[PDB]
Parts: sequence; structure tokens; C-alpha cells
Amino acid sequence: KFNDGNLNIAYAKPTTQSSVDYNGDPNRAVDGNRNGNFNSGSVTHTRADNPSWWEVDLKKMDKVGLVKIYNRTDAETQRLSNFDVILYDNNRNEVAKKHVNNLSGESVSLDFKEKGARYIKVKLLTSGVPLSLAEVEVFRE
Ligand SMILES: [Ca+2]
Repeated sequence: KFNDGNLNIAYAKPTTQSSVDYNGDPNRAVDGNRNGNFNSGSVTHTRADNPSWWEVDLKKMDKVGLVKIYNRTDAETQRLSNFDVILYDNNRNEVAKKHVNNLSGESVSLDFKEKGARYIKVKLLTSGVPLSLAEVEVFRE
């Protein structure tokens, strides 16, 4: 629930994703654990979808500052590349979007500058690539 004194509003929020493989259910990216080893149980996994995506529902409109996305680390780390992070309002209108080409480290941090949104979606833009996320943390500033 807090990370380095900052309230992670994504923690334990409802999630969904495009599909599930290897029991990589979407709630694994809001389980409070940043571990990126798939075999730990901390990491999501879809099938090879067109495209693969994951989403957290904050349950109401809230304010989105920092979004920190933690990749899988044990293998296939390149799969988290060429992807959008999209904010949606209560009517599922897109209110902001950032594109991430790839990660040089284990995570990427995006700042949505307090944009009002209820849903945050991570969407791969490459067909037929599974999406795996170790964790997605969302802060209000
Ligand atoms: Ca996790």
C-alpha cells in the first residue's frame, strides 16, 4: 500500500487482462510485490493476444501522478517494449497516453501530472507477444 512513503493507489485494485497463461492472473501486478521472477508468483502473463493488454480499475475517478511499471526479470524481458500506457475516465474515454519504446532498466516511471482517470491500461503494440508485468504502482502525485 505504501512505497517509500507514497500511497500506491493501485494496490489490490481490480484488474483484468487480455487473457491468462501460465496462471499469470492480472492481480499479480497489484499484489504489492515487485519481484519480476515469473516462478515467484508475482508476475502476470497473457496468452499471445492481438494485442496483449493489462488494466487496473481504481474504482472511481482519481488523480494519477507517477505510474511505475516493473518488468518481468527472469526471462523474455524484451516483451515489455513498444507499448502504450493509457488513462481512461469513468466512461472509458482516453484522457492521456504515453508510449514507451523499451526499458533500459527493470522498470519505467511515467508522470501523468495528476490527470483525472479511473483506469490505467498497459497495451503492447506488437501482435502475438505475451504481456507480463511484475507490478504496476500508481501514485496521486
Ligand atoms: Ca507483483
